[PDB]
Amino acid sequence: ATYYYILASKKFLTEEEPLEEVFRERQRHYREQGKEIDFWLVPEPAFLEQPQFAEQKARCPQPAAAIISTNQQFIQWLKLRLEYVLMGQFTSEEVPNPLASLASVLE
Repeated sequence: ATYYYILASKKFLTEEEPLEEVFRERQRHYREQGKEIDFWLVPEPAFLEQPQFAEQKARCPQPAAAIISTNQQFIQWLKLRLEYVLMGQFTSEEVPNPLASLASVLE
């Protein structure tokens, strides 16, 4: 499959543009429609360490987090709303575990 994503520092996603409610409202909407959740919060994304993402890893302040989704419009919407984030995409053949997180502590 193809995964679209926005990437930003956790600092930006906590002190300027928290996505907490965006996620919960969308999850509630999907539940009411009986739709399968296809968007996910991925802190310290494993994919960002792969060679093909070297440029974005250099540009994005760490620690970072990605919002990944198979719905491209949702990701484009996030970019329009947040602005100061990186955006991109990758396939299942390019990243073995698309949603893998390297986070080591629980919120």
